[PDB]
Amino acid sequence: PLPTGYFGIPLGLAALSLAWFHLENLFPAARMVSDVLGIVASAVWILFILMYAYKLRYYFEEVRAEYHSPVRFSFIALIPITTMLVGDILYRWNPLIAEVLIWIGTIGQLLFSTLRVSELWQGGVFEQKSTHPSFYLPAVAANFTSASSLALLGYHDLGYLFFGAGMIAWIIFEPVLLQHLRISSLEPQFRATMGIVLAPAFVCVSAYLSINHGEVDTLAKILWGYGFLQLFFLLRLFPWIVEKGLNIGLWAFSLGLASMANSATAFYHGNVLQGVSIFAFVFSNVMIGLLVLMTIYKLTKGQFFL
Amino acid sequence: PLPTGYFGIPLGLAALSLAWFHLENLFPAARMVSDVLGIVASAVWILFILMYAYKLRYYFEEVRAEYHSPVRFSFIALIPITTMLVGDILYRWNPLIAEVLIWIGTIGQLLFSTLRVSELWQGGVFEQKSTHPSFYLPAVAANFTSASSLALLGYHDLGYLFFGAGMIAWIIFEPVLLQHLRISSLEPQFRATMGIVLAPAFVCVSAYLSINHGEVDTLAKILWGYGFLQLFFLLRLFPWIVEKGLNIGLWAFSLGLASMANSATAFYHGNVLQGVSIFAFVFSNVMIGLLVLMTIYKLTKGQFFL
Amino acid sequence: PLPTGYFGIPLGLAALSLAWFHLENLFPAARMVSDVLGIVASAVWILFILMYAYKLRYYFEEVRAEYHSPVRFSFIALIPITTMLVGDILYRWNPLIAEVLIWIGTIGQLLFSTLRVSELWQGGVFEQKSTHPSFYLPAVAANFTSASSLALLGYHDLGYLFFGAGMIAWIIFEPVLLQHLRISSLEPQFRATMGIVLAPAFVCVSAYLSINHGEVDTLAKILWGYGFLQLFFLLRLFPWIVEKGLNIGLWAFSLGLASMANSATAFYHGNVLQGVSIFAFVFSNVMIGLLVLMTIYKLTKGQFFL
Ligand SMILES: CCCCCCCCO[C@@H]1O[C@H](CO)[C@@H](O)[C@H](O)[C@H]1O
Ligand SMILES: CCCCCCCCO[C@@H]1O[C@H](CO)[C@@H](O)[C@H](O)[C@H]1O
Ligand SMILES: CCCCCCCCO[C@@H]1O[C@H](CO)[C@@H](O)[C@H](O)[C@H]1O
Ligand SMILES: CCCCCCCCO[C@@H]1O[C@H](CO)[C@@H](O)[C@H](O)[C@H]1O
Ligand SMILES: CCCCCCCCO[C@@H]1O[C@H](CO)[C@@H](O)[C@H](O)[C@H]1O
Ligand SMILES: CCCCCCCCO[C@@H]1O[C@H](CO)[C@@H](O)[C@H](O)[C@H]1O
Ligand SMILES: CCCCCCCCO[C@@H]1O[C@H](CO)[C@@H](O)[C@H](O)[C@H]1O
Ligand SMILES: CCCCCCCCO[C@@H]1O[C@H](CO)[C@@H](O)[C@H](O)[C@H]1O
Ligand SMILES: CCCCCCCCO[C@@H]1O[C@H](CO)[C@@H](O)[C@H](O)[C@H]1O
Ligand SMILES: CCCCCCCCO[C@@H]1O[C@H](CO)[C@@H](O)[C@H](O)[C@H]1O
Ligand SMILES: CCCCCCCCO[C@@H]1O[C@H](CO)[C@@H](O)[C@H](O)[C@H]1O
Ligand SMILES: CCCCCCCCO[C@@H]1O[C@H](CO)[C@@H](O)[C@H](O)[C@H]1O
Repeated sequence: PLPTGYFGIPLGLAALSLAWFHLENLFPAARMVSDVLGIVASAVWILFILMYAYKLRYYFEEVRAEYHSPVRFSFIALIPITTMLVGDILYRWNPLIAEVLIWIGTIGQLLFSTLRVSELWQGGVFEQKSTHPSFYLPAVAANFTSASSLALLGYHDLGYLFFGAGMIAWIIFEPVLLQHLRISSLEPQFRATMGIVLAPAFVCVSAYLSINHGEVDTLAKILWGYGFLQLFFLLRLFPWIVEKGLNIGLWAFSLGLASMANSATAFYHGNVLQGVSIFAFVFSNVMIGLLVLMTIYKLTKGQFFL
Repeated sequence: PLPTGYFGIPLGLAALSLAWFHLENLFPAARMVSDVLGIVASAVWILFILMYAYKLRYYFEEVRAEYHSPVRFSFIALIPITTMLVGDILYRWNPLIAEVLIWIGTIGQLLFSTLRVSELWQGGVFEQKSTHPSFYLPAVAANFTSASSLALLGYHDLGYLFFGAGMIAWIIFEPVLLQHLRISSLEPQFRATMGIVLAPAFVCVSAYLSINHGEVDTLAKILWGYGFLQLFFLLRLFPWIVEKGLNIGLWAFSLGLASMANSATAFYHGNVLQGVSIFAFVFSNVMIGLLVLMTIYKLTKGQFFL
Repeated sequence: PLPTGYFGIPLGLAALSLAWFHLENLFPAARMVSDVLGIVASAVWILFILMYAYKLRYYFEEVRAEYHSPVRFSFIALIPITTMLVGDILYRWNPLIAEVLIWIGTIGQLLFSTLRVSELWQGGVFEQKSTHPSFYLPAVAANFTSASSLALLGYHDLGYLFFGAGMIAWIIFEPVLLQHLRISSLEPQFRATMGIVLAPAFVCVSAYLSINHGEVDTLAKILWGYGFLQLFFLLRLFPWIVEKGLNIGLWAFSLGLASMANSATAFYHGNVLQGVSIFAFVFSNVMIGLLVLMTIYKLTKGQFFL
């Protein structure tokens, strides 16, 4: 079927729904915006889940190949990540169904990493050229997503465990990723995944603020600072990133963008850097809006599905 | 003599004695268990120290070779680490003798790293293939051990310095270690040392809780989360680790296991994740119990000493 | 002109002026010492700025080459760093002019890194052999300097953003730097830059204490611990560092030394490790004093300028 990376679309939309949700008491109309984005993300997730179920049943060898690949395996983590985010959305309407989805996605991502990420340490399969930003998905983003989802359900201390796993995994991987990028020019076909480099600090602070009841403290400010540094670097790099043209892979940026938006709501609520917060929230919405527009355009030309 | 790595045996036993010690007021019988493990660890340490003194006097070129090796040097750090842990045990009976051992081990480990770990930065001796988990011993575990031992003696601020040295050294080394493991299959003869990968987060949180008066805070929960992630990964990898058979090298795991047990006592005392704490404490005791049983078995067959 | 690295001289002197400044209320005579060092640093900075302006106008291709070099570009960051430090000095006399310099240096360093540090991620220019301690200048030291300068002006939350950018950039680069040093013997002509390895933890804690109102907390103690570990390692390595002779490049050490001095004033004020603080402050002053003496000597022999 469907390329596994397309789960980035409901991921980005779902995460953006949750960001707007957190503005509802400052600005009541934010709830309708959140509900609309959340319904659209959920519908797209349902479709993509059904399509992936079909892939498993009738194209299993494609799934097997992607699973055993030391690079492509990572995109599978998008499935449980999006499952948890849809759970977080649904919590506003039905906490029971939300909790089921959150546990399925949590157990699923932990099983996934435990099976596949650890296996890499056997050596001889992963190569230096396998050192791609997509590795953040199973290693980092999945753990932060479990952290914030478990906090939503009231399991704050368990959430902190998943939080720590993601934060330390991030700091442990990024050094070798950035060195690899410096030495080796990432080929155009993979370059859109540079957008995932935006994610770690913003997804980290978003998850942190979810678990710590929105307390904007020293750690949060530290994370925002490195997050904005990476944003500036990626903005400068953008023309290089899209050297060979705009493409649907640019949804890679939506994880970081939506988390910039979510964290910005908490900085704003805490009266920390409110002007920066407004900029971050507007910027991220405009960019995801542009992703949506370019996606509708592609669907319009029959250039969406493979 | 005696392979230097055999100091891992009294290390694991001593650390486990200290874990049980910290349960004595919740469960008084824990003290007898702690005292027994502590006496056995101390007796084994005495024997191994005397044997290593004999190695220094009559097999000095073997010591010299191990010292100058960019891989084997690390195991020497087990000597001052175990010396400090025996000091921590003895403190319950004789604080004066305890303090002497703790300072000997602290000054010894710091001198050792200052001489040998820094020397590696001259280049040309350490190679990519030298990137082994054993490096954590002089670089990380030795500093955490000094931190907690100095805290025991009431030198908390000095303990925090050693703590920071170990924590930042850990985060600075692990990125390149895990990348190396991914690319290069660690040969079977070294694979038991994968057990040292369990140690950092647990030894870190154990030392931290020792210095901060057992306050189970955000940092502690973060460390436990990454610690359990690594545990799960190593459990999945275990059949690969022991591909060529069970061996005495598996005492490599005891450092992390004993620190899981120790930290679990503090999480339990703090009423944080008590169910996880009970599991961690029981699991680690069972695994170290299995190490002891397999060791008695080897001694029984005359397959212990070289 | 003038080698760009010579900006390390007013950098080291300016930073040391700020350290003495922070003793003025414990020891009033410290103010005169601070004022003298600050005037000398400012005068040297003025001279070097004018000389670099001349280089830009009449030797532009030399500047272009250094800018595009994946190793030599880093020294350019010394210009905005020193500009901010001179601003911090001048603040005691004229806060308006100080603020102008601080914003010029902040915007300048951020623009510099955004343009050049990010560009490295395109690959194919930076090589493994490009992995030099000088990279800390644009990546780490510049951000910490902005953090503390902005805090001086009362912009603490913005300062925390720059702080986080520098701290996380540090932890992200150092792993690959130390692995490179282990494997590859850094050639003598670059070895004096090993002194920059002293800087990160001390510049970090100095900036942190500037933003957090001098509160010597757990993070501060942790940073000092790793800072002293690196000091000990570099002391052991010093004879290797200067294998081919003493040279003006040794001003590389002044960044870390001056930050040891500055942070020591805050530990002393906070009654934390006062004995260590006194040692650190005296040691760093003696070493920078020796740099000054060797520099006067070189100027005396006409061996200073190229
Ligand atoms: C999201 C789900 C991804 C799962 C991919 C599973 C990869 C399976 O792996 C395969 O399992 C087979 C049995 O069915 C074995 O024959 C093979 O040895 C093994 O390659
Ligand atoms: C998102 C949900 C993911 C869980 C899917 C589990 C599929 C793994 O399946 C297992 O993986 C092993 C290697 O890692 C292989 O031995 C086999 O394919 C199988 O044992
Ligand atoms: C590589 C990752 C960087 C980690 C930075 C951790 C910073 C922790 O910082 C701590 O936060 C508390 C709340 O504001 C403060 O009260 C403490 O005094 C402060 O040190
Ligand atoms: C998380 C970032 C998005 C938050 C949106 C805030 C936009 C509101 O804008 C603000 O409204 C204030 C009062 O409500 C006015 O006082 C401010 O001047 C104005 O900037
Ligand atoms: C635990 C103790 C380990 C110490 C190992 C010391 C390594 C000594 O090193 C050697 O010292 C000799 C002198 O005795 C010199 O001749 C040699 O140059 C040097 O290799
Ligand atoms: C656990 C106690 C350890 C301290 C032992 C110190 C032995 C080091 O000895 C020194 O090491 C140098 C290289 O690193 C060599 O020059 C020589 O062997 C010697 O100078
Ligand atoms: C790479 C290493 C990860 C470091 C994580 C540091 C987390 C510090 O976290 C801090 O702990 C305090 C105590 O609970 C809190 O009050 C602070 O608000 C919290 O930020
Ligand atoms: C550090 C982990 C080991 C701690 C051992 C705890 C085992 C005790 O077990 C517990 O006893 C409680 C009261 O004492 C009972 O109320 C609990 O239900 C029970 O789980
Ligand atoms: C501190 C200031 C450093 C700036 C160095 C600038 C490097 C300029 O770069 C050059 O700019 C030229 C135009 O002037 C172009 O022709 C070139 O493509 C480009 O190499
Ligand atoms: C300390 C103040 C530094 C700011 C100087 C900016 C000089 C950069 O100039 C730019 O750099 C690009 C590559 O990175 C090149 O395209 C060109 O030289 C130019 O566009
Ligand atoms: C790789 C970088 C290491 C980061 C270490 C972060 C330590 C944060 O530590 C926090 O500091 C506060 C102030 O003292 C305390 O109250 C917290 O309880 C303590 O955890
Ligand atoms: C930051 C490190 C430099 C601080 C300099 C301190 C030197 C003063 O020295 C100290 O003076 C005290 C009272 O003023 C005496 O009581 C102490 O015994 C003495 O050590």
